[PDB]
Amino acid sequence: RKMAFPSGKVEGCMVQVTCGTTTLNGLWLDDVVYCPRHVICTSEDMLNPNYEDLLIRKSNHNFLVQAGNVQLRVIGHSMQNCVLKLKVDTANPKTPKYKFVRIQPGQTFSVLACYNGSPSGVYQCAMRPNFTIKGSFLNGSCGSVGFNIDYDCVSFCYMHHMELPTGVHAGTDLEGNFYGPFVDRQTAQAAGTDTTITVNVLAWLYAAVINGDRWFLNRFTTTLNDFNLVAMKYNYEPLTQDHVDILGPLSAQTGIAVLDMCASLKELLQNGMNGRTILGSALLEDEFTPFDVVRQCS
Amino acid sequence: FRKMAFPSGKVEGCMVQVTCGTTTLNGLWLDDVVYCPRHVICTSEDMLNPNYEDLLIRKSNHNFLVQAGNVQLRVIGHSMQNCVLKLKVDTANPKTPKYKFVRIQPGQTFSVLACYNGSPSGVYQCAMRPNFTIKGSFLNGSCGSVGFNIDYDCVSFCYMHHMELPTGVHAGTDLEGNFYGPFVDRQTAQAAGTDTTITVNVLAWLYAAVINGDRWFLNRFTTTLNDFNLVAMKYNYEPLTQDHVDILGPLSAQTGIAVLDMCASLKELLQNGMNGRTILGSALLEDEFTPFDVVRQCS
Repeated sequence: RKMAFPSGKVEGCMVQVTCGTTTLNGLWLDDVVYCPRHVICTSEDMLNPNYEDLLIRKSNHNFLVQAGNVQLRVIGHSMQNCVLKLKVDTANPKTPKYKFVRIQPGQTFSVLACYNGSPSGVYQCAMRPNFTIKGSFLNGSCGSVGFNIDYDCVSFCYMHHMELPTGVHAGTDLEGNFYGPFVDRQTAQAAGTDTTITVNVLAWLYAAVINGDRWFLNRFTTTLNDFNLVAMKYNYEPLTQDHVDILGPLSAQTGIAVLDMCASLKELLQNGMNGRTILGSALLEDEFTPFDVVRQCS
Repeated sequence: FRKMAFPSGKVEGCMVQVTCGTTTLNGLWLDDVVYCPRHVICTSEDMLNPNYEDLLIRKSNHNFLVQAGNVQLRVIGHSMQNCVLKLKVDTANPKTPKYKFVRIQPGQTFSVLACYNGSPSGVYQCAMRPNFTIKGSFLNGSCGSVGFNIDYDCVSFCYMHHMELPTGVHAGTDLEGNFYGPFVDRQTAQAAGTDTTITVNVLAWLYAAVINGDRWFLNRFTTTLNDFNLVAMKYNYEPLTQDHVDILGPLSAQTGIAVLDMCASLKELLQNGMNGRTILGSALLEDEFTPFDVVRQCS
């Protein structure tokens, strides 16, 4: 099952930001509120925004920040890439230990979907190789964040900006740099062709074996290069030696060598699932990392 | 569509640990009471056939170590309600949310905050199966973790974790300590009943498909409810109740597809099996999204 991190440390940081007719979510850490810079645009501005130009024309008073029922006064404002940083008169007393990280494609995070500064739901997402995420985000969700938690330190890695016409989602890191070749302009945008996260599919096949599902195994073995030739053919990402090492502990637990699991994956791509399921899925799942599997399989 | 858990913060602030002897499990601290599974009082020898009343008579307040983090909360009273121990403590939890204790029906979903030694580890959505088990991640140390729904800032607690069956599925109680299903808290051979498909949730998923414009399976037929239930059982689907029909009301109004017409559509899929065609990008029907889950994600 996908499992999210407990969200309380992030819930205490969510606020609402309004400018003009537009209300979205912001993240309140110490005395700064971070939010998507498109909060400043009208529906006409979004068609083609010169963001600086819109920004020079706003004052601190054009921003209304609400934390619960209490208003926070904006004393300053600046822009870092596609993120607005609103300095407020009150530091957040509930600020957790935190870091801003830019995540790698294939890594997972928890998303706290929020509307009007109020948390609604929590779920796991993976950063796709084409730098989109398959999330659940409706009107009003912009500025919701993604994060991982290590002990009590929250590593924020995503802030939500956009939904593409295909229904997938795009956003930035907390420095305001988009994942992927996207821009915060209301013009038609498509992602690059997506590919399957090979190391994650392998981690998930290990989870399946751990949970008793083993129909897909064989004694066929393969070399790493021969596996990658097939992976490339089927639009799977390359598997590196680093990935092989990362699968080590799962390989030890099941007694199935990484390259033997590669050989099983190769057969599944070439001759499909035969109307069978793995872990209840009719598809090969690639949104669990090795770390996500081992955290649940012990 | 994604399985989405509720934000867990309101429950995180209620999790404590409870130790009796060498056994540490999780407890739920609401106001000045901590709730936890009564088997915290058992030794390894007590578990094949525990006499819980006699084991508890032996215990005193001073035998229970309740800790919020590493901070001990003094126990000032203790009692047992069904399979739950209630420990009155000297401090009322300042983080107590508005809450209620509810007993859910099979098919209903809830979020689980899996915890170990009083420390929350992860959160995920669960459906109570018709056989009164849940599937999900509950490792050793998870007993006393709770399941809940949140409505308008009120936390409805519905599940407290107790056991893992030989098959790998999980069983537990409501917060009044009454088990869901035929299970008893003793280490005896216990088996889950045969499971079935949650019909009302499959119907909700079909409404979600229709909302999204995927509606090839809609037909011109209707059925009576009795006729549907008799057929559904031959396919290992649960029979529908009047309450199931009522909870489908909002989706039927939103789509204009009468509940009994959707039932006739589902009856056809079951009999004349979907020959290759998919629904919402899935060749299999989903049964773990409730009518409430669907309204939240579609609207």
